[PDB]
Amino acid sequence: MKILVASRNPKKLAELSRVLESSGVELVSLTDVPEYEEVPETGASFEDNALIKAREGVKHTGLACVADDSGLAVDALNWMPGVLSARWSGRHGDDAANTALLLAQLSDIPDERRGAAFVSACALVTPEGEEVVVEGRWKGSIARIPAGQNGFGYDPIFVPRGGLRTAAELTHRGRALAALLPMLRNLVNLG
Amino acid sequence: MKILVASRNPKKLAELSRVLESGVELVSLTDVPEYEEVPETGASFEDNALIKAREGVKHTGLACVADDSGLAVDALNWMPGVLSARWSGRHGDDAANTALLLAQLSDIPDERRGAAFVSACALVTPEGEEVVVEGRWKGSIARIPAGQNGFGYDPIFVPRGGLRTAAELTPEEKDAVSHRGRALAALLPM
Amino acid sequence: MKILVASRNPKKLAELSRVLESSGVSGVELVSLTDVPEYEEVPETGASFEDNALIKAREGVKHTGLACVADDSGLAVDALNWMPGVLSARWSGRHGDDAANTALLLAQLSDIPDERRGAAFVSACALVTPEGEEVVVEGRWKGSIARIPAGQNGFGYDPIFVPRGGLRTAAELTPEEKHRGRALAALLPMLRNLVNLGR
Amino acid sequence: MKILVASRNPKKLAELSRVLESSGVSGVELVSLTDVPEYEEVPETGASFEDNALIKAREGVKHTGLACVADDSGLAVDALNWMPGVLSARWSGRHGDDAANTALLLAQLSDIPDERRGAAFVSACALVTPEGEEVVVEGRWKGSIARIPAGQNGFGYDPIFVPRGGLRTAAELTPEEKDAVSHRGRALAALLPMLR
Repeated sequence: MKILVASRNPKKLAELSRVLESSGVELVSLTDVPEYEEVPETGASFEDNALIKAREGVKHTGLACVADDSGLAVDALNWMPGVLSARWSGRHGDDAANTALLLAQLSDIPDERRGAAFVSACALVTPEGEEVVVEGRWKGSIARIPAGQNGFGYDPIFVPRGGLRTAAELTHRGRALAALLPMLRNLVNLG
Repeated sequence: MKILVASRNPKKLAELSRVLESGVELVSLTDVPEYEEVPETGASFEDNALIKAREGVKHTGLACVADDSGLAVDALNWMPGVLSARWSGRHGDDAANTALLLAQLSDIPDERRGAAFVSACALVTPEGEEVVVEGRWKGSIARIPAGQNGFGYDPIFVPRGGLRTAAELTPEEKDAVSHRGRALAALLPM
Repeated sequence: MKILVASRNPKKLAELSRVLESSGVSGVELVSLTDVPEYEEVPETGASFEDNALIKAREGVKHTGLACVADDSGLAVDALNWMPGVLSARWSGRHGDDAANTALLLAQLSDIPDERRGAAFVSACALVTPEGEEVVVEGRWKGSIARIPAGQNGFGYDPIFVPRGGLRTAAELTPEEKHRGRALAALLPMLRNLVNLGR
Repeated sequence: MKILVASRNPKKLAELSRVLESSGVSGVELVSLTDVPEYEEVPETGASFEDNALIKAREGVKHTGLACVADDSGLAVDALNWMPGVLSARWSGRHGDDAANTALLLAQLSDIPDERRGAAFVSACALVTPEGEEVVVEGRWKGSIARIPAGQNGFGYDPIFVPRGGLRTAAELTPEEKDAVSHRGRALAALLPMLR
């Protein structure tokens, strides 16, 4: 079966192809079908926005469509930057400017109120109109100064819960996560 | 390695073991000293799964998975939420919970009857790392119950993409919905 | 000038008249929903008294061309994600059985510890002008839900609503309460003036 | 009886004092923060002007034992999940830089179609009594965010706030017009049935 991946980034398809083995699915990207207008995204709901993108994919191709939506949710900003994460400073794709704005907005906020999460949502919409959306949230808080060089986006200022290091400072924990992650997808049982 | 499943339901632990088919021993709450389970409020299945998983770690030092599931109805500001099982005031009275929901929505037109079945799962590590995932099956609330192959709100939940209720779906129809839900859960870039 | 009040209760229009006389406004006759042709009233859902008051006022303007004031009141309970909300009066599923609404709420919350029993009585008022201006105001009286009803001088959820600042329910307050009056009588107008939208 | 106005702005007491004369409330003395010992003001987060006004009023009572009125106002934009919220005056990271706050908002909202640019000016006010009774009110003036600034008869976000019912921004409104919007807001606040 052909499934439309509502992305032009082959990195999404490559990971999705290898993850679908864990059975006859052929994945196609937006670069394989005629271009269509992409509705701009607003608000804090990664889930709603992943569903909107996935609905549009089905609408234009008649194929089942998976779409994703990811970003940063900050309690003190009412869970924004939200789906404006990549353009929070007003400038799309400028990671340093997005981070600089966030730090300045939060510059007086004590650590106890700097809670935040990295969020990633994935939606599936079928030709028959079934809708399912999933999301994952990695809990943490916003640092006061950026640290670390092994990360993109907000990694230099996102401190995962459970430590003091930022995500960009990250290189026993692997074996614990690698075995625990499957159970998180298993206890999900919508039917 | 021991992983605590924050549940006293032995069928849940057995099913979770069947998904592990790696040197991992799953332990339940009944295998560890009893502790008081704080009652749940609000609409956030994610927050409540995390609370239960944190509590498991706090009492055992083990990594802990917890789940939290129910029905979220747009017209009730995403309640019944974590009160889904006791919405009528009486825990486990599925028929009364359903009858209450219908009565609360009795004059609401189809366009505003949107709802979702939600299932959230949380992981907390001994070191305090926290991850929560949730799945949402989008649909709407029927006006009358239909079907006999379901529990809870299944007789009045109409999945988007059809007119039949969840309780009217065959077992084959129900597995195809849970296979795609778990397939999305594995795709999450995070 | 005529203003539509989106109500069938003459007492509501009487109070608005008394506020326009104590506000120093003249030449304003209020008309009710029985003074204009009947129109379909869309049922209310959700937790937002403000949004729902605005929906009702827009509809009033739509059918009459008059400025329209509408109101929307009820109970917001933290543990119910701020429901009963605009379903407060029919929380048990049937409008007008206050006793059943109150019993359902208590039963729904029966295991919730005091610290998480927070709630508020909310009252929202919206104005939409013929030109399409929209203003909405709300007031919230903070409190919590009792575990058992008490008091006999109240309707609706009053026997199970505990105002913050005491242990008594709204139904337990004496008419002389409504020393506390003089503090409220001076403070209430100050909340009204400081709502300064036009800046 | 003394009532604390949780403000250091003398204009706030005068406006409230004039309202105690129009009510006819006797024997009430208004006090400002400049008349009581200084205490730490906790920074504000989120979108709830109501919650933040209550936090400020509670703090006043805690430090003085007086009934306390406090206010909190700003801009709520649908597309930013009702932010800038209580960060309205420092939305760009710099308090009081209206040009920077407004330009950032415009930049954040570029390419957002008119139907989704909804917004509101919000003004909330809280009362907390010595006994711990809590009442909070808010008013919302509905509108949307312009694409380019216009008008000079306003500060802050006035040049890019388009009130519902017209195409002009708040900064393009005359003083006669801006007077009538606070009059209707305060008249609605007095009409609120629960205020009974």
